Amino acid sequence: QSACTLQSETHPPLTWQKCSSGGTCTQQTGSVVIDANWRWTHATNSSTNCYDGNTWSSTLCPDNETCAKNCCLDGAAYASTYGVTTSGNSLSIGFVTQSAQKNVGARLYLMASDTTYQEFTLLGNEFSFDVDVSQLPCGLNGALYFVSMDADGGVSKYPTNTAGAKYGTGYCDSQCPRDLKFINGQANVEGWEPSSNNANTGIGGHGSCCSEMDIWEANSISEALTPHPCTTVGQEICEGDGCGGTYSDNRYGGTCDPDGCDWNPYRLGNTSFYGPGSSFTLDTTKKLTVVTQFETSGAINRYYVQNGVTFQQPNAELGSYSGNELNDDYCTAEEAEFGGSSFSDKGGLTQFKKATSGGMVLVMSLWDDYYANMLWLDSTYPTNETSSTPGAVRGSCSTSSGVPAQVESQSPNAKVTFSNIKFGPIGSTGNPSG
Ligand SMILES: CC(C)NC[C@H](O)COc1cccc2ccccc12
Ligand SMILES: *[C@@H]1O[C@H](CO)[C@@H](O)[C@H](O)[C@H]1NC(C)=O
Ligand SMILES: *[C@@H]1O[C@H](CO)[C@@H](O)[C@H](O)[C@H]1NC(C)=O
Ligand SMILES: [Co+2]
Ligand SMILES: [Co+2]
Repeated sequence: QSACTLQSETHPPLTWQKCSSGGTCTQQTGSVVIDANWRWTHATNSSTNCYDGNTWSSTLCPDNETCAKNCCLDGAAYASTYGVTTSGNSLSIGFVTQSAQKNVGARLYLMASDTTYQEFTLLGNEFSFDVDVSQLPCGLNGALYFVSMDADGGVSKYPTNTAGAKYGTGYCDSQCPRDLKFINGQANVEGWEPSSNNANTGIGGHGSCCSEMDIWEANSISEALTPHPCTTVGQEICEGDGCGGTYSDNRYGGTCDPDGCDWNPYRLGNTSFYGPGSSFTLDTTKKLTVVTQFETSGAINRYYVQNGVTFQQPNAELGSYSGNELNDDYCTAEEAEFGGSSFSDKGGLTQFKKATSGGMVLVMSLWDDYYANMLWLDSTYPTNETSSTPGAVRGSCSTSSGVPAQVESQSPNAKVTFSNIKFGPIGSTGNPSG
């Protein structure tokens, strides 16, 4: 797709800290851009929609190539339309924003310039951030993660995409998303099936796959750390059901691992670590600092800080595994006790190491789940299982919670605030900010 200018595009500024092994940190100035799927896609010479509701214009978009030629992505009114605001090192994302139309959530990427994404090499480094999840109830996910996207949004590889990173193109994750309206400079109108429960989305004949590092997927009730490997490290298109993921009828038939090796303290047995109020180790009604370290072995370490008190990831005992480090032994023990073969089939942490050794783009989002009501994160999943089934209970939310239309109606003012992002060598982000 191309870019249009009927609505101006001004990326909300966001500062972060780059720290060094020497003990000091320096401020970096970047910005955030909303993903192409949330934007208004219209004709290049008029204001006629190429996509409206969950359907494509059959005349402007008869096939994927002609659609990309006749259509363009326009600018976003971040605050008034999408409920996205920034202030210094802080980013706030509202749940439901009412303007001329209703908008639900947003998916944002950190930029290096107004036309390029910021790339981070996670291996050997650590990522720290502050988060306020107090206004996030059951069914919502305030996510901070990394994906192996191209810095230009895919422009150099696919010239029919001239919109690029400036307009949030080139997204991919481990679910190999088929809901994307534009993949590889072409539309996704061919094979498009409108969502039966979402008036704004659908599923197309193409999907976009790549490695995904879920540093943070959470709400006020539950939180999870999940690395997801793929046989092909970076962005790659997939065909129909051969994609795998949430959008396909078989989630394990593709090139990526849609499950991942998840570490959820509640799911592993510590139901007293994370929750609302002083009855938990980490009080989710207050701001908390989350630090994630990627040592060169490929293992992931984690610690938290709240009110000056430091807590390492809680120890978990699963099978022959014992400890608090997310390593190969944890992931193998998880598959043995909770079930599944997806993580190991795709290569485990050894394959995932190829992703963290390369560049990855920072993604910050807020969304509800139209496929599984976020039950996989904060409730009992599958719903017919009990606590007697290993790893079934992931949180205290009811198996009846998270219905999109209901949470959108009941908690429209829900929000997540990500702040004070610090990045640098392991053991360096706890030093003074510059
Ligand atoms: C932030 C988001 C892109 N991360 C999603 C992770 O890939 C995990 O995905 C998922 C894992 C298990 C079930 C699911 C159901 C619906 C949607 C996603 C699911
Ligand atoms: C949960 O983890 C915290 C922090 O490590 C610890 O203090 C607490 O004792 C743990 N509780 C249980 C029941 O494991
Ligand atoms: C839950 O339902 C699934 C699908 O019917 C089934 O495979 C599984 O055995 C059920 N579990 C229980 C505890 O009934
Ligand atoms: Co094709
Ligand atoms: Co280690």
